[PDB]
Order: sequence, then structure tokens, then C-alpha cells
Amino acid sequence: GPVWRKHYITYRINNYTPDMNREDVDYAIRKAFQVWSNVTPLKFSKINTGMADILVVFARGAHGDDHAFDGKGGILAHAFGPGSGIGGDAHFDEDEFWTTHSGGTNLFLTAVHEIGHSLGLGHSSDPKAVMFPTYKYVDINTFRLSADDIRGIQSLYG
Ligand SMILES: [Ca+2]
Ligand SMILES: [Ca+2]
Ligand SMILES: [Ca+2]
Ligand SMILES: [Zn+2]
Ligand SMILES: [Zn+2]
Repeated sequence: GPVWRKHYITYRINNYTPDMNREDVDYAIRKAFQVWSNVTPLKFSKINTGMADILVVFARGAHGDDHAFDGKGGILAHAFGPGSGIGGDAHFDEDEFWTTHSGGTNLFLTAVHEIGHSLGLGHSSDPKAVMFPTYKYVDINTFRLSADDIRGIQSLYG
């Protein structure tokens, strides 16, 4: 599958969910990128204008792609694999209630999963992997990638 062929990757937060404080959205997304830069040669930088590699969007229902959202529950977010244009972009369903903690749906944990897709990972069959396809809260302050996630990403980078 596709991978980024450069080490400096940019992201941009297109818009902000009203569910959270702005600074908390920024921090959750930054921390999620750091999870992956920790285990690859990739470097991620936030930009505020122009075209980023990875555009982060909060949207509800139909929102201009083939992965229409479905209201509260069900699909929480989705992301495109590496490539030009919409490639890399990560979309979060605004019909969820995003949080910094164990209430609602944790943005950081969901972003770690989606960014995994943005970098070219697929799903894992291992329930302990962040790339497992059902959300579960785990303490975000002590979060660590599973061995399965590390093997997955290091098959693509580094
Ligand atoms: Ca893109
Ligand atoms: Ca949904
Ligand atoms: Ca919401
Ligand atoms: Zn979308
Ligand atoms: Zn997924």
C-alpha cells in the first residue's frame, strides 16, 4: 500500500469541534502525531494556511466524500491513506462528543488510530492494538502503542 516518500509531513486543522476547548483540540492532535513520530523517522508540523499533507476536519453526515457519516455512534472518524489531495486527510464525525478524557469519545485516541491510516496502516485483528477497529478508552496519560502497532508502522517506515 501507499506510504509517504518524504520525512517532513505537514498537517492543518481545518476547523474545530465546539465540543472541546480550542487548545485541547490542538494538543490532542499534536500528541497523536507524536505517538507515530516516536517510532518512525517522520516529523510533523502544524501549518495554519495553504495545503497541508494531512488535513484534519470535523464534519457531520455527507461532507464531500464517499464515507458519509452516520450521526452519533457507528463510524466515529475515517482517514485516507497517503497520497495527493484528499490522501492523508483525517475526518472526525461532529455528531460524536469529543473529549480530553474518558467521557464521550476521546479525540487523542481516535486521532492516533486515524493518523495510523493517514500514514498507510490498515486494521489489526489484535484487540490490544490502537489499529483495532473498535474504540475503547485506555488511560491517555500512560498510553503506549502495542507491539503490533509498532511492527505495523515499522514495516512501512524507518
Ligand atoms: Ca492531503
Ligand atoms: Ca458517527
Ligand atoms: Ca460534537
Ligand atoms: Zn470524510
Ligand atoms: Zn480504522
